[PDB]
Amino acid sequence: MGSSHHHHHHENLYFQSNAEIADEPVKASLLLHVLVAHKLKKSLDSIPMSKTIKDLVGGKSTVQNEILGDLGKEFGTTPEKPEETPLEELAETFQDTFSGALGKQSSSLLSRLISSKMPGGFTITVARKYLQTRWGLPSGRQDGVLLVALSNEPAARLGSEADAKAFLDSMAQKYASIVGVDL
Repeated sequence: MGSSHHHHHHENLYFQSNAEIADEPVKASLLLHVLVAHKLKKSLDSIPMSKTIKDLVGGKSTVQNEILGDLGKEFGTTPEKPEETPLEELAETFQDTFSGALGKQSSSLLSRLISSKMPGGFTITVARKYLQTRWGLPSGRQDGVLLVALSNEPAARLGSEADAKAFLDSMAQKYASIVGVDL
């Protein structure tokens, strides 16, 4: 529009509404999902919560016995008959005692992605160096994005690991679809 224009007879009130994501911690509904998915080399899109540890592996006795100890490290304990409790109900039991932040397995398995199929030139320290300004993510939300990064595990999606920092821009949205937040 031209300078010193009349701006028409139109008018409006000052300012407008705004919103931001809550600082709510991670839920066991995501941590349980990734710890089983990564053990079965499956994605969260192929792990139905409506099933059990014994039904997910097809009744295999070994993996069923390994997963029985994998949640005990990440939740400090496990409920009764967990190998007969589906993940859609087990997660509802795990959040009753979860610390709201990653366990020792779901924080150490994150660096294995960087050596499983990822290229070279990038690190896990520079992957968590910033998120509260790259996407505005609050401190309680950043702990769930790395869980979804471990379940994505691309076999080939980057020609250089210097571009893997731009790959974290996707993961922020992958997690938002799970909790229903906006970006």
